[PDB]
Amino acid sequence: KIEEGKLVIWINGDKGYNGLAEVGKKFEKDTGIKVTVEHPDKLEEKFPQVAATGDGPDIIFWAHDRFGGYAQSGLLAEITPDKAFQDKLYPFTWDAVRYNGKLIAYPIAVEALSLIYNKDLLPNPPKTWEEIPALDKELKAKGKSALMFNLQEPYFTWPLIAADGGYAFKYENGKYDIKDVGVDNAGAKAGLTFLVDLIKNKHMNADTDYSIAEAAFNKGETAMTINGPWAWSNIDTSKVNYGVTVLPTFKGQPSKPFVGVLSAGINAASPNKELAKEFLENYLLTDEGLEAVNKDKPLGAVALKSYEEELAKDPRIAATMENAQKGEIMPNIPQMSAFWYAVRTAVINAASGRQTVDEALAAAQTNAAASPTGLAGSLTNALSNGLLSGGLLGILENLPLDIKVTDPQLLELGLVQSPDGHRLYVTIPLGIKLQVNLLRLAVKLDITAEILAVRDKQERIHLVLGDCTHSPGSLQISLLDLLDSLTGILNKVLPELVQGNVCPLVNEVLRGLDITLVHDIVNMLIHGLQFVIKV
Ligand SMILES: [Mg+2]
Repeated sequence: KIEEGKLVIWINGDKGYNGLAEVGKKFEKDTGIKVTVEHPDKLEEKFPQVAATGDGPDIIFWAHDRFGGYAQSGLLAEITPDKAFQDKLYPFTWDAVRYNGKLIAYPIAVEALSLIYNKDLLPNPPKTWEEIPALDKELKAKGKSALMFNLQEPYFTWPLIAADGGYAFKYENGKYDIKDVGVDNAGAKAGLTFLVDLIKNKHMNADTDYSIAEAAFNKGETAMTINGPWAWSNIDTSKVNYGVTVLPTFKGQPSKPFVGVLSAGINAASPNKELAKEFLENYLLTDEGLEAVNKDKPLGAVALKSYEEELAKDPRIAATMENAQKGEIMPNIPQMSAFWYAVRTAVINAASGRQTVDEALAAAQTNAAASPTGLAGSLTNALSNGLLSGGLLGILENLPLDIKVTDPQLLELGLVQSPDGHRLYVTIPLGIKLQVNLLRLAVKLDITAEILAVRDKQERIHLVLGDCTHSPGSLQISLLDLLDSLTGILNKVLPELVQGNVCPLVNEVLRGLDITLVHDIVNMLIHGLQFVIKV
């Protein structure tokens, strides 16, 4: 049903689709190839539905955060722009479109929250959150407010909360580590505590939401609000004389708003991928293409350096790009769904006083990471937690020999499935510090173990530990702030002393697993199906 020899494009109705149509027109003129631009309602749920059947548009436009999901589900083609082309766009925008080290879409535009202020009430807006309480005091005396913005959505409260070391999921080269969330830290505790205080001191109301803050600002009741470029046109109407600027710092740290990147993906089912590439690279992403779209409906800041340079002559667009640069690319993976919820709850519970800052944050810090995985992730999670509660840290710390062993860690477990699918091998990295105190060392080494499915007498079928031993090359010693003497020794002592105090624990942990996880794993090993991801 996808036609070869033309291009169908889907983009949201609040974007500049007519302008984009004009781009398609120039394209047809040069190449003769026809371009159709549609804006179906709920295109973001429609694309995965139709694309999964091998139908849909050749190119889908949408915020980059969905694209991760689409990639996992095989819906998106890898895009192949040359480095010369890549130089044309800001690097961080290319990071918004990475999935597993690959480019999955073309960045188009960028948006982030900014501080929006009323120039008649507040000609010189504050550079720090801390000076807001004092400013609210003055203004109430003049019968007005310092600051009003939506506290109902964690999107709006996140810039403050995450200002010091906060993050959603840790980014590593196109990959997010879904087990590593940054919601809870001193930064987050301070930021959220500050917000809650502003509510206790009546500088804000806990029940303030988008509509209330928008009205209050657009009616000139409050001096400041926090919002994005989509809000601008309503203020243009309001006649309020406004400016848009960098978000205030908290404890000298920049605010850390989430960054959305409007992006263009190519349908993995499209017969037109090369034409799509040609259209996107040579037609749409140019001063001219972007101009067409922007004049139809404004893009805000854009990913194309040349055109962004023009737009940023507009100080609000410039401010938007500045807040983006200081901000956090929204993770492009579906687990964000748990994150939002975890965080939403926490904030609402904190501002209502239903929970303390620390408890809301601690719950959230746990729940954001709690999305269930398939067998491989479940197994490695289960094994790690098992070893930890089985007291493996103690076993390391209390390893015998002047010396003090410290900082025992379980590292990230590895997993390998036999090519035939019938066999399974676990790598358990372990670490400790040695104090020769003076002369501190970091030791790391692996224990590898086989996991086996075994029927015994007869229909009884179980999951048992194969050979549990040190990994031969694995031992690595590292100076911290003699050897090869020490290491020379540790090579012939350590691996055996570790593996002997451990393999038994590994053996108990295997048995302590959820019984259905065990049955499903066994069931797949028997029939030799691969649930394990090549790394
Ligand atoms: Mg950059």
